[PDB]
Amino acid sequence: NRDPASDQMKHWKEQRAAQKPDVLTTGGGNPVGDKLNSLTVGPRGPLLVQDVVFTDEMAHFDRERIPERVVHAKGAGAFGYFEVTHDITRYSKAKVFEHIGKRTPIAVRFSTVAGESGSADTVRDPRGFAVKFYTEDGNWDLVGNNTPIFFIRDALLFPSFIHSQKRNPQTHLKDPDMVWDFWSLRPESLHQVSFLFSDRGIPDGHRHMDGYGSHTFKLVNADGEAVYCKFHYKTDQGIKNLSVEDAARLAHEDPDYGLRDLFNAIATGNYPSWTLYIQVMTFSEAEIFPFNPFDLTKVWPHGDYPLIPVGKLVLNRNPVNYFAEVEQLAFDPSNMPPGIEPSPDKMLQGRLFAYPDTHRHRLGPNYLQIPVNCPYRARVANYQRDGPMCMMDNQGGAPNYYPNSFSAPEHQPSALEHRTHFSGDVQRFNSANDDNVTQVRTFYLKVLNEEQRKRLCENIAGHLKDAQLFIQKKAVKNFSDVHPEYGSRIQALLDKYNE
Amino acid sequence: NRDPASDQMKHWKEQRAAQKPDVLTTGGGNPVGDKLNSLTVGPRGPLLVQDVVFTDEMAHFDRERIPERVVHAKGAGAFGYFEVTHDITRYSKAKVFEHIGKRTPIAVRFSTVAGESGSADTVRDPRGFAVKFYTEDGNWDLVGNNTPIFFIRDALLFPSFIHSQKRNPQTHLKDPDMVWDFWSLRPESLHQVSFLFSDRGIPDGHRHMDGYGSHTFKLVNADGEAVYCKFHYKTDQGIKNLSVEDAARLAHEDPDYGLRDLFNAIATGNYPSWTLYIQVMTFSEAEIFPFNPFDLTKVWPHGDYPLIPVGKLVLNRNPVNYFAEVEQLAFDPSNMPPGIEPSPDKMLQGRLFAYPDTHRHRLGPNYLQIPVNCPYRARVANYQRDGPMCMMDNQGGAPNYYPNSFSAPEHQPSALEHRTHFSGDVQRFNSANDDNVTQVRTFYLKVLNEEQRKRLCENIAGHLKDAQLFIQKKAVKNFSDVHPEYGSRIQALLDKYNE
Amino acid sequence: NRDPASDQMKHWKEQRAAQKPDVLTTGGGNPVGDKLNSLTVGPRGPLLVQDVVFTDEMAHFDRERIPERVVHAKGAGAFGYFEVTHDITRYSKAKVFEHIGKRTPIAVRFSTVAGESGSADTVRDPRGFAVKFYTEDGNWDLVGNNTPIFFIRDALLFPSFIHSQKRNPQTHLKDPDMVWDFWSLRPESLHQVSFLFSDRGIPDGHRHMDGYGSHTFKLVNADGEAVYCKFHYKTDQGIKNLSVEDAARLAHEDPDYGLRDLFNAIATGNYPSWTLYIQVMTFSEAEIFPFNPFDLTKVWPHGDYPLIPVGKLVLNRNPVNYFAEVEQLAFDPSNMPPGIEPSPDKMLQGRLFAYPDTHRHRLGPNYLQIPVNCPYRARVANYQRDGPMCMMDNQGGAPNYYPNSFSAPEHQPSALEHRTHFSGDVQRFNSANDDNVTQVRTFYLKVLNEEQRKRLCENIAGHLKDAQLFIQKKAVKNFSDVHPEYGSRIQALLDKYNE
Amino acid sequence: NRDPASDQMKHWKEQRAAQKPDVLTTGGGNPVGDKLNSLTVGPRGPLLVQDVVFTDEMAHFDRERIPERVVHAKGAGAFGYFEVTHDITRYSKAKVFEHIGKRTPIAVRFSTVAGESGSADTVRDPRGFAVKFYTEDGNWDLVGNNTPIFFIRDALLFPSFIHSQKRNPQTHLKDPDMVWDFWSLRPESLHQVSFLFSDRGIPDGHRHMDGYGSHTFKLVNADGEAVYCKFHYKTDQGIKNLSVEDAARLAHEDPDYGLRDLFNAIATGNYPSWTLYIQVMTFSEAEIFPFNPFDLTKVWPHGDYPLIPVGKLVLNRNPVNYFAEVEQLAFDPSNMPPGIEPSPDKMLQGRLFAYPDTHRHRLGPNYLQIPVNCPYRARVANYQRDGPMCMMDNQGGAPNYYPNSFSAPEHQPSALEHRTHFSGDVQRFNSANDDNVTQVRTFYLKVLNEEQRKRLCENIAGHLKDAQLFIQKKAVKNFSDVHPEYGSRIQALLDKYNE
Ligand SMILES: NC(=O)C1=CN([C@@H]2O[C@H](COP(=O)(O)OP(=O)(O)OC[C@H]3O[C@@H](n4cnc5c(N)ncnc54)[C@H](OP(=O)(O)O)[C@@H]3O)[C@@H](O)[C@H]2O)C=CC1
Repeated sequence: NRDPASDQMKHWKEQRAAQKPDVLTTGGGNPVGDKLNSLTVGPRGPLLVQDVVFTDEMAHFDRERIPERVVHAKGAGAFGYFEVTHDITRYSKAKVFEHIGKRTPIAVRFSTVAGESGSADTVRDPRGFAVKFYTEDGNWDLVGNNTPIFFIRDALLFPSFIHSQKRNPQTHLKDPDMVWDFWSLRPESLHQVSFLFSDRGIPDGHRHMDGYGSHTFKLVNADGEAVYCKFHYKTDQGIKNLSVEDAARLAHEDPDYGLRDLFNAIATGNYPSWTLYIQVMTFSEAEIFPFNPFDLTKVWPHGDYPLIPVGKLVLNRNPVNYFAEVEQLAFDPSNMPPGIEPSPDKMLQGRLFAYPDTHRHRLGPNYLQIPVNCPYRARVANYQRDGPMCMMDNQGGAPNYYPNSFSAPEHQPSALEHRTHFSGDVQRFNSANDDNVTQVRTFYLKVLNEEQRKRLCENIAGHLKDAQLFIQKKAVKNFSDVHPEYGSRIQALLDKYNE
Repeated sequence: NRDPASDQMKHWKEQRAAQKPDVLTTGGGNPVGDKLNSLTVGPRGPLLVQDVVFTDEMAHFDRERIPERVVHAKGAGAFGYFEVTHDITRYSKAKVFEHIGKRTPIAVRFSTVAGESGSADTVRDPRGFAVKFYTEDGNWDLVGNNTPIFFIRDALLFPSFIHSQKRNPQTHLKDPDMVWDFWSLRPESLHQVSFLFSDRGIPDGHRHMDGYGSHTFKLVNADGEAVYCKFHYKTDQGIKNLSVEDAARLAHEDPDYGLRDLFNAIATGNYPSWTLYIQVMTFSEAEIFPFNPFDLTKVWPHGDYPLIPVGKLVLNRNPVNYFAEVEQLAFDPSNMPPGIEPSPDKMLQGRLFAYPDTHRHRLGPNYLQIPVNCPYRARVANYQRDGPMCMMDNQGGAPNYYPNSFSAPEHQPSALEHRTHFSGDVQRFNSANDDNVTQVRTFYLKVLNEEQRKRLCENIAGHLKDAQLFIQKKAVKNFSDVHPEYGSRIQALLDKYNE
Repeated sequence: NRDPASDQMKHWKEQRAAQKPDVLTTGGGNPVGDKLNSLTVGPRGPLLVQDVVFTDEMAHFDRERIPERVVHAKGAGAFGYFEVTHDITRYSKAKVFEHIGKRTPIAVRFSTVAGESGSADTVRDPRGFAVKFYTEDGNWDLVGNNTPIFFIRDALLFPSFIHSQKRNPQTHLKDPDMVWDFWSLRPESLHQVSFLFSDRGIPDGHRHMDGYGSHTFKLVNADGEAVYCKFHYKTDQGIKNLSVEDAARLAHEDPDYGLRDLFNAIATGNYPSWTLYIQVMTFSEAEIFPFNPFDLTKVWPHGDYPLIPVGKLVLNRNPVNYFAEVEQLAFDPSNMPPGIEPSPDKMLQGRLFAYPDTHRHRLGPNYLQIPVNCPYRARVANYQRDGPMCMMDNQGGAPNYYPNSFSAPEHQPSALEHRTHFSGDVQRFNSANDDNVTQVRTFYLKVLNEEQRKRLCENIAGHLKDAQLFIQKKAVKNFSDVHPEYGSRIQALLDKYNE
Repeated sequence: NRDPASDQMKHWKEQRAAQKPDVLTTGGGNPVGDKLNSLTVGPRGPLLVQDVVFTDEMAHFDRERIPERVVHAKGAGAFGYFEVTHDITRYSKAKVFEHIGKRTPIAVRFSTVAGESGSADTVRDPRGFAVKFYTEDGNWDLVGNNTPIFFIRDALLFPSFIHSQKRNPQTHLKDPDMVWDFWSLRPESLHQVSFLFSDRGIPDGHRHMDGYGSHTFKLVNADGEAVYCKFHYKTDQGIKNLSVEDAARLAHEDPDYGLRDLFNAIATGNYPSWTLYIQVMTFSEAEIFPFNPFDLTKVWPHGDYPLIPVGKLVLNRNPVNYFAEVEQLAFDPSNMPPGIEPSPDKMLQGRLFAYPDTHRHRLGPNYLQIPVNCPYRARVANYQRDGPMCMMDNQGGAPNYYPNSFSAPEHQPSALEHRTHFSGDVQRFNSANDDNVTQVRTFYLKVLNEEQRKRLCENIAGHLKDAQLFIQKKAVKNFSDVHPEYGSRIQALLDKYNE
């Protein structure tokens, strides 16, 4: 006997042992008589068009693939629920937080960032940790990472960042010169880069890492009063990492290590869970905060803004069909129920357009009609119609225009957005020079110990050594600007690696 | 008070007066607070991306259209049932014919041939009369026209034919020279052309014309014995046509005449119906038949092959949403339940491939998962997986490969095809000169009376006069080959039209 | 001899009389030996899969159609040039206006608004008059109508307006209750409806109507100084309209009248031209303007803001293939060269998003690589890569990320946008009650004469009589609000029509 | 200094040192003023829709991906030429062989079979070796593997085979039970499985393996005489393999080993080349051949059917843009110029449909218009029009129907297919028990030496040990049937691996 993942077909057969096998049909539901031999003229003659059994099967085989995600393509999924344990109704009126005890169905995707569909699980990379809450006020997608921060703080740099992380447009190879020419030209990366190359760069599967919303978000209570917040979901299973040595062995021994670990845990009843907390910053703490509180390269320090618990995320169910339920999952940061709103974070503002946009391409115009994407715990009603692959009565014969004197759906005034006042020139403000070093210095000196600093520098040098000298020089200077000993250690190791 | 079609919204409201109107949401199920005013900075300021309510609705609006059908684009739809009235089980074992009294849900689409989505209903053109039977053995699509015959007898001439009937590739205008250059170069068109320019070329709506499967099909009984057949469905409302003068007034007065007629009839309880008959030819009779029994430009004469009755088609339901239920309808002549099979008709052999092919483009790869297209009275199970817009459980965790020791679906040996023997060179055989005139001569002399022949020639001359003289000459010569008086009457009229 | 349009094929043959006809190939370039007969086993045998000549052609036929435009689907195209005739360089630094005499290639499309591909030309609807300028600074799309104004002033009402103008979602019929329910609920429509139902609602083809950008736009000169402007392009051929009576005859006699008129004109050297003028409003004048200067339902009166001439638009070339050059034409109001900017017009702010969005659906992700869409008078260079149907080098091996130390494309600082100051609450402002009546009153009383007022009301009553009584009442009231006699004349005529 | 692949961007900049960098534009050719900072109201304000620079770039980023290939997704490409060295015009009349010395440009793509886009190069799998010849008679696609044979001999088992080789539909994990259940239920796989688990299962890059067409094809000379043939292209660089130990190290050290090796070889002038040979079998030898000569699990032994040389394949140019030139490469076994025809091989018959079909889904309806797919050395002329993303003049105003009196393209009678006679029942013939063991016995005993047999069984057992015991037993039995000592060595090793 072997691990439960491998006994999948064995189990599927056992769970069916009582009934007869189904009649094998065409997609049109016509039974087939023989599907191992083609309709031909004579045993050694040519194939016939009449063989629509072959055509029907081949055409669908021919159309099996859809575009992979443009980032976060390698993915593992599971299902479960969110349960409220504490009362934060004074900050948010969202139905998902309505009383202690309330459960909401969730769906989760875990991913790496750079790799395509066939890439190894145990590599140095950030991890996507996206959570879809199926609430009565519609779906809530908290599309977060394994980090509170990101490498950049304006969405116009995003496609670039990603290009620089992926393959060279001519050679189709990972290119250290791209990676570090970008990172060194944009020192705002200093904070997230430092996180990346320390121990948590390679987590031991998905169950031993935290999730963050990373963005500042806005919560709105029943009175119309607003606060800003951060979401943190901390692992109940404890932070646990892989060493470079073990991560590399597994990269060839089990490219699908995280995917297997997740499935096996759930199947053996060992159900993983997280504790959701928030931090809260009032509008008048946001004016006097020393950095830009919407800067995605900055955290809110725990000393000044402590964690306030909200509840548990629990994963207790595996997908039944991986393609249907985890490859077709779409998360839109813009799916926000009343009580939860966007901050003016430049990066989050971008993600409000990007995701529904890419989903309309990757999946299709009507991708919200795909069961796992459906807001099945809410009644969708509006004046949208048609599109390719329309799957429900399309709304019926309801009046399709608004306003109307025929009692089609009505707007709900309580669901209006919080109103903020803004003033300034409409222009492109340069954010390149928001303090890129301070929080990093703290991280280096105060969070990391002696050994961890040493490994941090070894990890960095071990990858930066493959970039050209002029690029190394500039990266080193950026690291020096955080701490002279940071730069020095890295430079001592580069001197050796250069022969 | 007006016709029922005009009162559609009125009625929708009345049927609802007892409830409160639904909450208006985004596609993600989020309630909207205001949907008449955009989120802007100040009353005369610019739009924000934060307005996801605007984007969500606009992005769907933008994706509303799908490619119209490449032919038969203008269509009217309805739903009802087929009921068996007579016993033809000695010819076919198909479940849809199993006992007298058996009802099968049907869907029907009526169409013109050449015009695009906005064209007028009451024009000279053949009419499509596609019929989908939802049987327990899977769907059966009888994709027929208002005529027993077509213009050509090889599928390689079809794209041409259609091109010649549609718009000039440069000017985007209907082009008489294309129409008649083709027809004159291909006299096999003489039969259908004579049908088209008779009174029956403009039916008074969809309720007053016949349906034909036109092709020869094959029927297989329980013993494994086969005969060849034609399907005729005759209107129970009686043949009725529009005159040229009335058809033209309606063309601007009500471009949607046949659509409104069909809807109002069903809504006022006058449900239209057809009687399904067959003609049967034994394999032996096929060998001694004077023409090619699979030549789509030929009928089987009634004297030698009388109509045997089978059933009634009844339309008693209107569609609730026209896009969902009529624009997305897909018929495949290749959806044939055991007991019905194709003949070797060159034209039908082409249709076996073309329709599923075009559907994968027009609707999409999984178009069969769209409710109206679903074989919902059959259990679909096989080794096909994935594809864009996957809508069910994607057949779950079932083993996806065949054969397997894990009890996935099995082939059903009784559903094998009838075995026929063929012998000859694999080669492209010329069918341009199969008899092109005989059956037409009969039609001209023995089916039409004196007045009808006169109108036939007037309708032909009225359209042919716009073609160049060399094209007119050649067409007239083809008409002379049927009968000298046919030719000379047309020529006398062209002499006048040419001034 | 006939009109030039109908001699198209004749002329194509004459222009080729010297050369031999090309060898007919598969799409893959393989010469075909016979394309009139299918590869079968024996003359009355079944079709083989190894007929790849058949398949290759049918598969393309099957994929001929693409989605029609979601609005303005019925269209006519031509090509030509714009020529600067007057100096407005003090207002705009745009390369297209650089010197008197300067010519720029243009592409125009003319459309109706509501009809689908097959619909008649001579119907009451607004007309599209889209101009694409191929400038050295990239493409400039002036996507305009044959009216200075529009029915609504917020883009969130757009999809609804269009739904109401189109087909009932159940009956698939034009529905007067939808049309007038909307218009009567949204009186802002009063101005444009008044235009629509007067003589100019049916132009005598495309050569006898004006064009307008409708929107307020922003112009920016070499100094960085901005002004607001309107674009009017008046016909040099003179305004000319069809009467209801002749428009209806032509709707069946020649569904393609505007198409044919334009093609024949250009083919016979009678080249239509328009004169481009602007109106200019300074930023100061914009603060004191009595209405909202960016309200799409308002004009700037000629007394206070006279027309200032700029140049000529001339159409002197017909398309060669209609599909490639006129069905695939894409216009984006967002294509604006430096010198021309958007105003804060709520309506135009929406069009900035909508068009590129729909274009990616209707044609494809890389639609801008389609010859007629290409900015071929400029050099496209950036960090965009890949996508479906990539057609040039894909920009080679050039570094694909920005910034870089490898000399890929650089930003041009002089191309930066004009900076404006805005202040106010970020919220949804109600525009429902901006002055809906004043400019219409002026239209009714001061622009129209006696006869025209009469015809205006007859035209309104002829269509409004098909709506329910409660809808009539409410519409009439909106017209009374413009002028008591306006409401009255309409009501007297409805009184008659209601028997 | 490092390898040439790593210096790609370095070299790109050098090759450009003399010019100024290009102006950065929108896709519409509009220069951009700043592309690092988003348009916002105030430095800490929300993003605007007016930022069309952001949307234009993000929208394209969002549509970057297309469906990977359904099999052979991981790939490497190069370009060069084919040169004729010997005279085989007595067998084939194709222009590509027309005289000694004749050069034809080619495109090659090397690939693995099961892995997706991100999988490792140095793994046990067959290798695709597809060659596209750009002939005057249109494209010739020789779509071959690094082996003469395949695992199955009917096309209806293909989707299954592939499913069995890829991921479990629930766990998304590679599944040994699927792999060997299939292989053990279908012993026709014995031949190719033995090849695969032997030394040549993991080639040292693409330059050190052979290519085969595998299928029997047909050749036709000027006299209309025909013979059957096999294409073998043998590496000029010599067969060279990796050991299991090294292949596994490289799988994590350089997942893109083969890609890097090819690019580096070409860049340093060391240009790889292959020698094209055929085997020839007369129609009459085909009738007496001891096996089915069209059975894809069978080879033609060299003693009886020696290699005849034809020419050289040389790869001397790297792609400039990987996506444009290698990801969008499409090969159709159905692209065959006159002089080359298909045999009746059941498998090949299915490939005639599959490839164009999948290309229409993967790339698009008009994928043959993509530069690298174009038959750019032929003149494509026919009656095919339109489709999504139509890129040329769409063949202008040419008459679009056939036949015509207007001198559009004509069929070329010399390019008719060879005519063969076939006779038999049209039915599904069972090919499951054609000899499954004879040629495999020969391979085991006569081709492998003692050491190699040892490694073969070690390789087989190392993978087969993960499958269930009943599956093991069955596979071993299939191996015993080839030779008792084959099955018995594998069983001795499985006994140990099962503890
Ligand atoms: N305040 C925050 O939200 C976080 C801050 N940081 C870093 O700590 C600095 C000071 O934060 P402050 O709140 O004042 O200090 P604290 O000491 O209160 O917080 C330390 C935090 O760092 C996280 N952490 C520990 N090791 C690593 C690592 N190797 N990689 C990434 N994260 C790690 C811990 O997460 P855990 O709870 O799992 O132990 C803990 O939340 C910041 O400048 C920032 O660099 C990092 C994460 C969160």
